[PDB]
Amino acid sequence: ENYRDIALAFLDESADSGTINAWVNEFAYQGFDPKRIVQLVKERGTAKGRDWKKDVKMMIVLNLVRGNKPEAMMKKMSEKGASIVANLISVYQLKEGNPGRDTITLSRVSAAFVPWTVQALRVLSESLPVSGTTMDAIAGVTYPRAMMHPSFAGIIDLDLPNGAGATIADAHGLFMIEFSKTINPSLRTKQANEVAATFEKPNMAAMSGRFFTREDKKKLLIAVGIIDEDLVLASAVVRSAEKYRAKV
Amino acid sequence: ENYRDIALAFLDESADSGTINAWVNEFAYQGFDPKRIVQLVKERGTAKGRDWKKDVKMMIVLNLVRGNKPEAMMKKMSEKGASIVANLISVYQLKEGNPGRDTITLSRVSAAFVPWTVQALRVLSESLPVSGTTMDAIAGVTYPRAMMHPSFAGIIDLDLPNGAGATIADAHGLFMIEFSKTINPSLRTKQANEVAATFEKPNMAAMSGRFFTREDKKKLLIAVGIIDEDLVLASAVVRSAEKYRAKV
Amino acid sequence: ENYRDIALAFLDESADSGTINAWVNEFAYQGFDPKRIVQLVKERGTAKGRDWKKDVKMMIVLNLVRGNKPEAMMKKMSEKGASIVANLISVYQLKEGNPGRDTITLSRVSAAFVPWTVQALRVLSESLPVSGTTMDAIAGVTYPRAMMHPSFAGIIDLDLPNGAGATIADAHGLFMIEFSKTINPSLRTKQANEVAATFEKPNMAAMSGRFFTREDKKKLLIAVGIIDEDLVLASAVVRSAEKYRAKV
Amino acid sequence: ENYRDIALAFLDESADSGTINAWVNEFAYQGFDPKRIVQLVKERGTAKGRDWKKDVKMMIVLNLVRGNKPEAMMKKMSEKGASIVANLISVYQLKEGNPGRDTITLSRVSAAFVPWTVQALRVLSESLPVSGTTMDAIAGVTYPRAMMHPSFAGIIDLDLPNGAGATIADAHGLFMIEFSKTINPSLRTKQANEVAATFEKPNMAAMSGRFFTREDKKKLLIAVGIIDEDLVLASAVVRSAEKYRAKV
Amino acid sequence: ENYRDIALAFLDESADSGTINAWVNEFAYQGFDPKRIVQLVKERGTAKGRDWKKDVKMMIVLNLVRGNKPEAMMKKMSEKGASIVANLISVYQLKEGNPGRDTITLSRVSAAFVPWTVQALRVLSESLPVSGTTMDAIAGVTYPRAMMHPSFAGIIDLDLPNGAGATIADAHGLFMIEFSKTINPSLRTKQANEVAATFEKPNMAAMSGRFFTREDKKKLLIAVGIIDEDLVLASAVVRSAEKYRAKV
Amino acid sequence: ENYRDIALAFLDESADSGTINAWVNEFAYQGFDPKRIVQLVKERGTAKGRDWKKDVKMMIVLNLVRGNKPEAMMKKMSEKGASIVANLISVYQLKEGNPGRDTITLSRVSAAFVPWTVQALRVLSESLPVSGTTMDAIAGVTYPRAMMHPSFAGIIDLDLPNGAGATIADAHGLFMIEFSKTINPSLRTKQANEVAATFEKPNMAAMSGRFFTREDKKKLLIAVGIIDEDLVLASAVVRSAEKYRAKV
Ligand code: NA
Ligand code: NA
Ligand code: NA
Ligand code: NA
Ligand code: NA
Ligand code: NA
Repeated sequence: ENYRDIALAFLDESADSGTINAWVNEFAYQGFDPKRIVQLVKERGTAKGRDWKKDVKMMIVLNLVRGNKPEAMMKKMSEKGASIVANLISVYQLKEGNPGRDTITLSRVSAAFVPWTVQALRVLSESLPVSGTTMDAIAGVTYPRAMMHPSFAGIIDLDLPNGAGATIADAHGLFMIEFSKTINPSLRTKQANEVAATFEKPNMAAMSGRFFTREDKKKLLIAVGIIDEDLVLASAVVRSAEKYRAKV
Repeated sequence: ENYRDIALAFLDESADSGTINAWVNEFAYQGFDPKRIVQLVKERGTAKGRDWKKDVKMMIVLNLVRGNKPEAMMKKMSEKGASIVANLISVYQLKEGNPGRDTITLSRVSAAFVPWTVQALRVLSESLPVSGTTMDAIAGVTYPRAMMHPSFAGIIDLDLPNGAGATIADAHGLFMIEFSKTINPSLRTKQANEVAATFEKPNMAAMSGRFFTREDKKKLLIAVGIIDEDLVLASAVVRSAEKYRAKV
Repeated sequence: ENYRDIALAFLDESADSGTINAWVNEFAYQGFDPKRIVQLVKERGTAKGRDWKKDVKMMIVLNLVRGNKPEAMMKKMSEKGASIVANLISVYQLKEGNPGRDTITLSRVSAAFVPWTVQALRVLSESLPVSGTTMDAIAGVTYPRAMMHPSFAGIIDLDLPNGAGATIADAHGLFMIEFSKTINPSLRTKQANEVAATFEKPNMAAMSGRFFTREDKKKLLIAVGIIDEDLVLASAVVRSAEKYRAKV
Repeated sequence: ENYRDIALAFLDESADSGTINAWVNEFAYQGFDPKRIVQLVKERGTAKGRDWKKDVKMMIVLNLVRGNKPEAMMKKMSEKGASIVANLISVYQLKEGNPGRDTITLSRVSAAFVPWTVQALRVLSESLPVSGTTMDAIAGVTYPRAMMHPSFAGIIDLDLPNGAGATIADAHGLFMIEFSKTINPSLRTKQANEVAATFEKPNMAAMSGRFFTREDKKKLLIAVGIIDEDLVLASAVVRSAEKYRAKV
Repeated sequence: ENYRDIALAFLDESADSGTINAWVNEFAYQGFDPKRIVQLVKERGTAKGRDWKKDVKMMIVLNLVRGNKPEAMMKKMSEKGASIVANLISVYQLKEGNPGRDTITLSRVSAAFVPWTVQALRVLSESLPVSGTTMDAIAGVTYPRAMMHPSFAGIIDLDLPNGAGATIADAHGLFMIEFSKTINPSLRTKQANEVAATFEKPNMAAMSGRFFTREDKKKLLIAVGIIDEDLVLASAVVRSAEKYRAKV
Repeated sequence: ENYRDIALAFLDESADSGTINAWVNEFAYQGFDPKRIVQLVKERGTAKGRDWKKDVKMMIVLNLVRGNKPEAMMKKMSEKGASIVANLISVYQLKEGNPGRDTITLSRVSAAFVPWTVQALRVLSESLPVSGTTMDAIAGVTYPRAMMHPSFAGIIDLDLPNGAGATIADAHGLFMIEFSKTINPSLRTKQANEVAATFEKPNMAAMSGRFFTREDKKKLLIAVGIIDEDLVLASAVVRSAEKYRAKV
C-alpha cells in the first residue's frame, strides 16, 4: 500500500554500460534512414527507363552547391539544361526542408551514397561557396578531400581506438561553420564558438549509425588515402583542428 | 458596525512556526505527483503484456538525453529501433510540455523513479550533452555521479541538520545552468547568475516533498556512497560549489 | 456675452489647504476597498460551515509566497494538500489580476487583514523568495519584521509629525525592488532607481487611506515593538534607508 | 496659353508681415476651444441641480494629479468618495484621450479656467508627482507657483515687449520634461533635450490664443505677484531657465 | 537562327550625350505636375465665387508650418478661424499623403506657385519650426530668404555654367535635414550625412523640370537679389555649404 | 539483400573534372534567360508598328537609374514625357520584382543587350546615383566605362587564362556595394565586406553563361578598349581592386 519502498527500491538496480549504450543508440529516432532511400530509389530508377546511378550523380553534384530545395527551379540561366532535372523530380517526389523520413531529400541522397559524393567532391571543392583558396587562408596546411561535405560526417566513428575520430569531428566542424556562415542569413556579430549547438546534434547523430559497420568506415577513410593502415592521423586534420581547439 | 476594530484586532494572533510551515508545504500545488504515476504506470504495465520496469528503464535512458518531447519521433536513423517506443507511448499517452498533472511526462518518470535513474546515469554521464570532460574543465575535482540530473534534485533536503543540503542545491545548480545553456535557444550574452530565477522554483519545489521521508533520502545519498554515515560532505560538492558562490 | 471676464475672474478664488486636501484624498478612486471585503468574506464564511479566520490564515500564508493567481493550481506536488483550497476558492470566487474592486484578490486579503499577516510573516520571512540572509547581505543591520510585505505599506502614514513615515516609505521601498526583481521577468539591465515609478502609485495610495485612523496605525507599529511610545524610529529602518537614499 | 508667365508672375506679390501673421494665427485649427466649454458647462451646471463652479473645482484638483482619463474609476480606495464623480461625468460626457474638440476633457477644464487652477495649485504643488522638494533639488532658487501646470502655459505671450515670455516658455518647459518623465512609460535612456519636440507644438499653440487679450494675461501674471508692474522678471524663472539653456 | 550575333552586335551603336540626356529627363515620371494644378485650380477658383489667388495665399502660408495634411483639422484653438479652410478644401478635394498626381497637395500648391511662396516666406521664416535664430546658430552668416522651403528647390538648375547651382543644392540641403529633424519621429541617434538618401531623389527631381526655362529661374534668383547679374554667388550660400561639405 | 556493399561500393567511381563541371554549369537553373527575351521582344516589336531597338534603348536608359519597377509610374514631373512608356509596357507586360523567367524585367533587357547598354552608359555614368566624381573619390585612378552596371557582370569570364576575370569580379564588385548602398534601405552600421553574400550568387551566375562564347566576351572587352590584344589588364581595374582586397 506504500509507494515509497518501491520508489526507493529502484536504487539497487544492476547497471551495465553495454546494455544502456546499446539500447540508447537505436533510440536515436527515425528522422532520416539511408537504407530506405536506396530501396525506393532503386525501384524508381529500375522501373523508369533511366539509370538511377547516372541520374543520382547529377542530383548529388547539384546538391553540394545548389542547396536542398530545387523547387524554385530558377536562377539566371537558359532553359534546356535545367529541364532534365524535372523528370527526376517527378519520380522522386523530392520535398523542401524536412517533411518526412520516407520523403527523400538530396542531402540524404548525398549521405546514403556519400562515397560517390567524396569521389565527385574533389574537383568541385573549389567550386563550392568555400573556395579551396579561402580555405587555404583559414588553414595553412593542405586540405583533406573527403572531410569537406557536412553530410560526409556520418562515416567517421568517434568510438574508434585512440579517439582519432573525435579530433575529426572537431576538425571537420570548422568547415561547417564557414558553410553555415555563407548560408546562414545573419553573420556580422555571430560567434563561431557558440553557433556550434545548431547542427551539432545532427552531426553527432551522423557519428553513430547502424547503417555502416566500423570496417566499412575504415574502408572509405583508407580509400581516400588520408589515413594509413597503421591508423596514423593525417597532419592536416589535427593541424586544422588546432584553430578550433584554441578558439573554441 | 465598525470594520476597523476587527481589522486591527487580527494583530494579536498567536503565531507558531510549525503550523504555518506545515501547512505552507502542502500548499505547494498539484503540478506533478510522483505517487499517481507509479499507480497508473503499474496498472498499465500489468494489464499490457510487457514488463513496466524493463520499458521504464528504456524510457528514462531516452529521457535524459532525448528531451521531454518524443512526438517528433524523428532524428536521422533507421526504423526498427525507434519502433518499440510507440507501443509504450500509446498505453502511456505521453504529452508534450506540461498539459496536466495526471498526464505523464518522461521527466516525471525519471523523478518518481530517480534512484533507478542515478543507477543508469553513471555510464551515460559522458553521453549527455555535458560531457564528463567539459565538466572536469568546469570543476577540477572529480564529479558526483548522482547530483547530475536536474530531476535528481528532489531527493535532497535543505532542512537537514548543518544545512549540507543547502550547499548541494547550489552545487547541483551549476550543472543545470550548463544544461540550460545547451537546451536554451539563446546563450551568447546571457549570464549564469541571473538565469537562476528560471528553473529555481521547480528546483525548490523538488527540495520539499511529502513523497519521501528524510530516511529515504538519506538511504539514496549514502547508497551512492558520496556521503558517509558521519554525514561528512564530499569534497566534490562543496569544492564545485565554490565556483558558483564566488561567481554568484 | 463675454467669456473672458469670467474666465479671468476665477483667479481671485479663496483657496484653503484643508478643503482641496480633504477632497483630493477621497478622490483616490475605487480600485480596492478593504471594508467591502471584510463584510462579504464574513457573510461567506458564516454561511458556509467553515471558519473564515482559519481559512483566511491559510489564504494569506499562501498569498505571500505563491503569488496572486492560484487558478493554475499546479506546481510539482501530491494532490490532497492542494485540495482544501478549492472549497475556499468556490465561495470566494477569486479572480486573476485585477478585474474588479468587488472581486477579491488574496493580496487584498492580506492588506485588509494586514496585522494578522505581519503576525504570520515573521517565521516565513526567510521562506519568502527574499531570504532573511540575502537581506542581511543587502543591509548589515537586523531586519524589521513588519515592514516586509509590499501590502504592509498601507498602515504607515507619511503625514505623521516629524515625517518618520516618509523614511519608512523609502526604507520599505527597497524590499519591493528586490521582490519585483524576483517576480519581474527581465532583470539584467534594469535599474533599481528608475523602476520605482511602477508600483510607486499603489504604494502612495496605500499610504493614504480612510480605512484606518492614525491611532490604529500607531497601535500596529508599537505592537511590533519597532517604534517606542516616544516615537523614536528604529535604527534598522533609517539605516536600511541610507542605501536607497545614496543610490537613489 | 502659357502657364509659365503667371507661375513666375506670382513673385512680385506685395508682402506685409501683419497680414500673413494675423491670418496664420487663426489658422491654428480647431482641436481645443476654451470658449465652447464655458458655454456648455454653464448650461449643464445650470440645468442640473448642482453648482458648476463647486463641481469644476473638484474636477480640476482631480485633473492635476489623477491624469486625463477617469473612466477606469479604480485605484485602491473606499467607495463613497469616488461616487460623487459619476454624477458629474454623466452630464459632462467626458471622453478619454482626444476624440473631439466639442468633447470636453478635464485638462481643457483646467486650461479654460486656468486662473482658478493656479489658485488651487499652490498647496497641491508638493502633492503632485513632482514634489516641491525634488523640484528644489532640480533648481536651487524658490519655485514659481503659477508656472507649474503644463496647461498653465496658454496665458503667457511670447510676443510681449523685451521677450520675457520667451524665457518663461523655456523656463516652464523643464517642469514638463520631469512630469513627462513620470507619466512617460520609458525613461532610462531618454534625453531631456530631444524629447522637447513632443508636447512642444501644443505648448506653442497655447502661447498664441485668440481667447485672451494681452491685458488679461498681464492681470494673471501680476496677480500671482511673480512679476511687478515695471515688468521685471522674477529671478526664479530665468535662474531656473539657465539649467535648460546650458543643457539644451 | 543565332541570338548571339545580334546580341553582341548592339555594341557598335552610335551614342550621343544629347539624345539620351534629353530623353532621360522627360522619363522622370508623372508623380507631380505643376502645370495641371494651375489649370484645375484656375477653373475651380473662377467657377466658385472666391478669388483663387487670395485663397491660395492662405493655403500656402498654412502649408509651410502646418504640414501637408489638414484633414485632422484640429489643434487647440477657437472655431471661426479654421472654418474658412473647409470651403477651400471641398472644391479642391485635397488628399493626405501622395495618392495621385492629379490630386492636389498643398506642397504642390507651394511648388507650382513658389515665387509667391518666397514672397510670403520672409516674415514667417522665424515663424517656421526652424527659427531664424537657431539657424543663425547653425550658420554664422546671415540667411538666404528664398532657399528656405524644401519645395523651393525646384527652381535652381544644377546645369548652369560654373555649377553654382550644385553648391546651392548642397547648401539648401542642410535646412532640409533640420526640418526633417523636426518632423521625423526619431532623431536621437540619426546622422545628418546618411539621412540624405531619403528626400534626395525628389530634390534632384525638383532640380530638373520641363516646367520652367532657365531664364525663368534666373529671374526668380535675381529677383530675391541674392545673386547679381554677373552671377556671383552670395557668400551666405557657399559659406553655409562649408558645414555640410566638411561634415558630409 | 545487403544495402551496405553497394552503399560503400559507390566509392570507387571514376571521377573526371570535365564531366561534373560541364554538367554543373547547365544545372544553374532557369531564373533568367537572355535568349528567350530577344525572340519574344523581336516578335512583339515586329508585330507592333514601332521599332523594338529604338524603344529598347529608351527602356534601358530608363532602367539604369529608374530602378526595376516602373508600375508606380510617378515621380514629380509633367505628363506627356512619361506617356510614351505605357505603349511599350502593355505589349511587353513587364512585371515588378522577379515573378517568372518568361516575364521580362528591364534589367534582363539591359543584360541580354548589355553591349548597347555599355554604349549608352558612358554619358550617364555621372548621371547615375553614383556620380563619376564620388567614384573618383573612392578610387584615385580614372574609371572603367563598361564595368559600371551590375548587369554588365555577365560578359566577363573568370575561367580565362591568367585569371584576369577573377580580378574584374572583385574590382567590379565595389561599385555594386555603393549602388547597393544607395538602394538598400539601411546603411548606417552595415559593412561592405559582409554584405557581399547578397547579390554575390547572381553575380557568379552571371560570370558563367551558355549564352556567349568566350570570343564574344573578348570582343566586347577589347571593343571598349580597356584591354589590349596582348590581354594586359587595365591599371584601373586592378588598382581599384586593391581597395577591396585590402578592406575585404
Ligand atoms: Na529552343
Ligand atoms: Na525492413
Ligand atoms: Na488517494
Ligand atoms: Na456603505
Ligand atoms: Na459663435
Ligand atoms: Na496637354
